[PDB]
Amino acid sequence: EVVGKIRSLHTDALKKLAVKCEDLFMAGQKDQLRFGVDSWSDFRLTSDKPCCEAGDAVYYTASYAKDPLNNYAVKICKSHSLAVRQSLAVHFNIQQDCGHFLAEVPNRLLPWEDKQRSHVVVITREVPCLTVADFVRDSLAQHGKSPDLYERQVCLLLLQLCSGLEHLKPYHVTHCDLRLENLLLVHYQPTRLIVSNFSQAKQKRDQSRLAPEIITAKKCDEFQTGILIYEMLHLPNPFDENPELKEREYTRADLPRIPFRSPYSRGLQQLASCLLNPNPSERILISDAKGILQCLLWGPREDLFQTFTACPSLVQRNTLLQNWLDIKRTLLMIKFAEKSLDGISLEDWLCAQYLAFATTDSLSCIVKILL
Amino acid sequence: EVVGKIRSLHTDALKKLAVKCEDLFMAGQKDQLRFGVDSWSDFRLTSDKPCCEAGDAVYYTASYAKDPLNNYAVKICKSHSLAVRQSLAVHFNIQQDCGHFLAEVPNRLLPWEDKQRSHVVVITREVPCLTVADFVRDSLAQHGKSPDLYERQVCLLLLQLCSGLEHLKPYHVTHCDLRLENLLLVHYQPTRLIVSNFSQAKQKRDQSRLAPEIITAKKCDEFQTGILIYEMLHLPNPFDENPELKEREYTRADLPRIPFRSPYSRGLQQLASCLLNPNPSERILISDAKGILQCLLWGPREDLFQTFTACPSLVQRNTLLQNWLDIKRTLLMIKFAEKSLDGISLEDWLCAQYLAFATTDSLSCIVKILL
Repeated sequence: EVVGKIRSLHTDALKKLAVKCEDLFMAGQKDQLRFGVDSWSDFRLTSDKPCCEAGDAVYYTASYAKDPLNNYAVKICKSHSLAVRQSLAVHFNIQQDCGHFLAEVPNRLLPWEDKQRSHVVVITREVPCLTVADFVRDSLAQHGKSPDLYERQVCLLLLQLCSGLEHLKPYHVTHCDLRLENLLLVHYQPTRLIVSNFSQAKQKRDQSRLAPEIITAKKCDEFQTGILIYEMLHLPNPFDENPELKEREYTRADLPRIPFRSPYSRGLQQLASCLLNPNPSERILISDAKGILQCLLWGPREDLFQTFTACPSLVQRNTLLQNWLDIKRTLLMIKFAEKSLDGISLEDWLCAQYLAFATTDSLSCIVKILL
Repeated sequence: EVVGKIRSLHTDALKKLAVKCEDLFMAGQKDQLRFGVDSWSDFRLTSDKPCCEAGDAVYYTASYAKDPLNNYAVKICKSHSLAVRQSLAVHFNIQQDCGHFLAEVPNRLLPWEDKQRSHVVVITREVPCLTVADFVRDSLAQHGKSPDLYERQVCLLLLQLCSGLEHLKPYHVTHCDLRLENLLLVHYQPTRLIVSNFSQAKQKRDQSRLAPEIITAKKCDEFQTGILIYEMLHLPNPFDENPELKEREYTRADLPRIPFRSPYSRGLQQLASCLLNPNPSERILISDAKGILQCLLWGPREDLFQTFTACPSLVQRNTLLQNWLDIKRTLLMIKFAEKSLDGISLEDWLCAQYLAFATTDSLSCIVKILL
């Protein structure tokens, strides 16, 4: 009775807090700029070394001549990506741009060159500092020394990736080129992940990242996300370590084993196995992967899993999950209230998103997958 | 079961929020200054008109020569108040001082003079802008036009008075001179009430404010607070309008009726009648008056009173009061959480104090008094 009223108050409040966080993290001017007579000269590069080298372009921090104190990055493409991405509403984890133009760029700036040639130059306000590939490459020693801290950051990056991929579903868009060098890391007022490079995007060697259904005769992005889990854990592409899985219809025991090094290793292993299911109809959805990642970060632990399996009735399982939700929502609400007397981190926003929209039915589905 | 856990979390959190608010409202240097060779010349008065005229002194804003940019007020006394007040720990609603000395003050500054004479000069960091007597005198038209807004401010000032009087009880100190010109109104980083003038304080015409037990042959401050309720509502002292109550042992029907003009009028009438009980053993305590004022401001309304009287059992009454507490604590917690994304007012702190320490037993006692 009254318990339902307080449950509704916390749920509606956390949704409002999540929306308020979203508007605070997404604030800023987004009107596209106008370019004309030598707009390449209006961008004074603040450095000669690149600030980021992605799979589709090179990035340079620049001072726009008509606004010299705000952050701008010059994206010099290597060779459709703008057409597909411009049709999407803005999203925290999907790359935005404020204009583009052609320009003659010196070859000394391009690593894949060196005669002056014309290239597509894109301007963005979210300056990338590195890619996830660069982060993974530089974090081998930290993964060995601090497996709990590193593998938690992996879950947080994967959670942002699922959010951006979930944004593509209502458009019926598949990225089709999810590689670690296409995921950028930027700051927020470098832990903000940004999906980029839509050159292979579909609007409704290289085959090592193609789902099995593509090779035989809309779960492509889910399958490529399963490969990324291995790579972010400093493991090779499973279809490069065992290059005979694509020529068969493998099972769970055929996939290479993820080392058991942190409280997140078993869940990430189960998540990858579900994403790498050779049958598309049984391959989990990217929203289910999001729920798994939320569960590994904040959701109910394996200690509650034992009570879940031991409960004979669905009513007792619903009470167990509902009690966990009510307590976690209360704790998070207290956390926000205490900050009003002392900022809001990215993890606080994502945690509010989880508890605000989670239900006992959604938790029951995620738990049964992780069992 | 789980309901008790969430109830304990909210209660412990609101107590922590109230303590954090208290430390934020009480922050500032409080070390006493040192005075010597002509310290009266080190206080440059920023104006020649007084900033406040209390019952015991006149106040002038001043710039201290050794700290010329901070707020200081010069308190020039008219004639023990320091001895009793200095022995008390600091309190939000009790006057603090940072030093005192003798000085020859020009008669033009003193309204009760005009030959130069020596006076006791007290320095305080909380600058008074007016007294409650001045506020009541200037708010006659607003009481007639906006009775709901004015009589709510009266409850808020009376609540702060009860807090300061409650601070005196563990010291066994009675003020014995609670008059509207002795209550100062200051700002907070003018709604902050400050009790001053401890010249008549006891440490364990004029008789119109003396309790009946004093006239016949430790409830003195409670009795004088009941007189203040009438005066703050622009009514005369009940023992001046009906100057024959002290020569008898009056009842509730003998006291002058407070006009019924706002949702707070009936509660303030009942509160005054309890504070003006001629029998000290039946006169309510100043902590009970605080609970009544908290109930009139935020506590359960008369709509819940009908359900209270209709409940036959104590269990159902306890459930009614507990459900009200759980909902109100949830609402207030949400309010603090929403401010973490957008300051904290004095009323927010006082409301947190109420809900954090209120119990079903304390509410049941306050309700039965107001019935």
